[PDB]
Order: sequence, then C-alpha cells, then structure tokens
Amino acid sequence: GRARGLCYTCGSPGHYQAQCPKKRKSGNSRERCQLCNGMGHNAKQCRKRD
RNA sequence: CUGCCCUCAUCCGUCUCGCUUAUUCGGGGAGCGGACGAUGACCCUAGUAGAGGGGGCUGCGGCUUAGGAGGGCAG
Ligand SMILES: [Zn+2]
Ligand SMILES: [Zn+2]
Repeated sequence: GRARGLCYTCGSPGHYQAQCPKKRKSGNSRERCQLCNGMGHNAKQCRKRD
C-alpha cells in the first residue's frame, strides 16, 4: 500500500504519522514515555522524587 | 526563530515567591503558575558547511524531521 504522502493518523496529505502534528494521544502507547523519552514507564506517570 | 530542560503528570519536597478560595478576599489550610530533578543513553566518526551510525516516530513506504502551551538558558 503505497500511501506515501497521505497521513493516516489524522488524515492529511503532505506528511505522515512520523510527522503528524496531532501525534500525542489516541494511538496505542505500549510502555514508553513521550515526555522524557523514557523506556518503560508512561508519560502520565512520568515524574521525579529524589 | 531552533535546541535542551522543567511545569499542566487531579505531581512531589523547598521557596521573607504570585494568584484564588472559605455563606463572591491577606505571612495558616488547600489548588494551581514559576524554578530544581525517571534522553535507563548519548557519544563518536571521517573529508569539522553539513553528513551519517544505533538513534526520533512510522500504515515499513520512509524521511532524518518535526511534533499543544508557558518560563529559563544558548546562537
Ligand atoms: Zn498527520
Ligand atoms: Zn518519562
């Protein structure tokens, strides 16, 4: 499926999911952190203590 | 304008800090705004402009870019 050029995340041409301006929520989120680029926890639970 | 970091994460501790609130108002109680701190990670390379590697996300096609808003610093 050569859909290159048409975004599927939002549905707007010119860019793709990788460059989707709506890239934030409503996706999947396995166990990564899109706030500190962390690998394991979630952004919603991303924070520091000591 | 771009990079990084922090805050909204119904987060925490600190702050002679600011605001609001209590039968629409003050150095206390609480919530929020600002600073500090979970790239677990950045470093290196050759022909140092810039470019690439794992690496950013992806419908794998890729491009190598940018990603909601406010503050600090750098050019
Ligand atoms: Zn899009
Ligand atoms: Zn995180």
